[PDB]
Amino acid sequence: QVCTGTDMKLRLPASPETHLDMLRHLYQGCQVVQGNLELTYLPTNASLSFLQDIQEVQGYVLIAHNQVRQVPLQRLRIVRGTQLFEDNYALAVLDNGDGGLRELQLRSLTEILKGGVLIQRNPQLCYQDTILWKDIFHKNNQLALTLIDTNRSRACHPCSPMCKGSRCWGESSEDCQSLTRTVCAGGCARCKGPLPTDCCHEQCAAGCTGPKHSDCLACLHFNHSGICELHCPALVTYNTDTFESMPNPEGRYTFGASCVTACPYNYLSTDVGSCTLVCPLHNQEVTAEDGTQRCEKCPCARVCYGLGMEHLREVRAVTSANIQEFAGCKKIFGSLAFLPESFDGDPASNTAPLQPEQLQVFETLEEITGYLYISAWPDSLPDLSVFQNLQVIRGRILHNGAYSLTLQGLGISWLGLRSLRELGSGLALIHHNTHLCFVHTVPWDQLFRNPHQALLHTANRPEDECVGEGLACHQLCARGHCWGPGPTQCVNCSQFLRGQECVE
Repeated sequence: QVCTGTDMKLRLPASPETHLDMLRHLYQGCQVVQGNLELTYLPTNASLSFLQDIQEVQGYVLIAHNQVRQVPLQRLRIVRGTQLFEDNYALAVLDNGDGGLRELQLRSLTEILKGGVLIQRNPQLCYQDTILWKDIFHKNNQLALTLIDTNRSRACHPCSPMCKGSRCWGESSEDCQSLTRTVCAGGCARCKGPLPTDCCHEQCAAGCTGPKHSDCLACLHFNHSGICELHCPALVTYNTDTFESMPNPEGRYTFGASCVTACPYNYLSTDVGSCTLVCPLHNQEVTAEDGTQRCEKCPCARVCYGLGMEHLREVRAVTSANIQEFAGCKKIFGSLAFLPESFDGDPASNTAPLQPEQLQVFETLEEITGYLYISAWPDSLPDLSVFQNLQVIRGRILHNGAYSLTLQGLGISWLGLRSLRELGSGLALIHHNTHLCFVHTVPWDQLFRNPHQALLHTANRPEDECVGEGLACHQLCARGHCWGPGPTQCVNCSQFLRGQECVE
């Protein structure tokens, strides 16, 4: 399956302790990173058991402020450069340990289409200077600012003697870094290794079992039913006998680097045969009965854009200046978040403080194509009643690249977000909110749309205390499982459907 990666920059940690639960759950079973990736501020001993699962990166990779000794993202293969880190880097590492990372082991991560590498002093991390970044940068990627900081606090074990060119992401032979550019003999765009024999079909992306397009492991172009072409077999082709158009029985959509007859949830099928997360200019959304979402050429509707999009690419949190961009639409094509700075605004610009009464603007927000992140929230609100109708979070863009929903350090006593059973991509994070219950009372078992979610909880109210209060779900509820107190907070109404109403 597919999920986004993280996006921290200078953002508030949501919860080092709960980041652990989050990362395991998000990555588990995820082969593809949507957008970017950034792992920061994790606990020294976090059990990040699923990070290795993901095979692809679309945006930048940051590791910073991270006390974790190991962050095992070993399968990541290519970086498509969809967004750049602080608009310039494909990868970055910063202050990753006061604890701290020893090695990254990103053995498969061989390609950067856009972006440089920004590394600062890493007290525990080594082997970042044993990477042939020159090779990693794509043949046509000249946006390759490279800064390798070898300022460390420890002795470094030599790079395994078993690595070609002693190129590695750690001291073990399991950490050897593959070379896919400087060995592209014959002038091929990308290769698996030295000589034309080991060039990849030009549709491939630094990973193939050979020169044929049926044999690509990763693609620049797209794997239609596993086979790479510049573009997918045209959705509509034509008959050269008359040269008139006709539907192509083999027509497919460029789903990320893959190509399909129908796109898995949250992907947008264009009429040029592509499957994006983001609509190209003048491409309107339509949703198919099979879950394929579309971005077909316009004669265009008005679209409200959230954080991470267009002129809002600069902001990862909502401020007062963003009110008119994020309001008036039932869905936001992008993300929204409530950070201490969202509430503080910008004292330097003499702005007004956020008024809690304006958070009711999301009452009709059925869908977020991005994220909902709250780290700052009025304590006058015991729950998220303003988001109860938020049935869908697509997660094309996630806060901190992970959160479909963040509730950290809040005054809310329950979640109460009755309709959010459709999580296209991402995780909720519950942290430092010792007033919160129902974390383990919602029948999460039946509320997931993909395998990227599981039970998460740190520094929230202990269930033992919620139990001490005599808390339980109302008898109207099947299984007794709910999101808040009372019969309306249950995932269903188990009794009689009589015409217009559910009654006991």
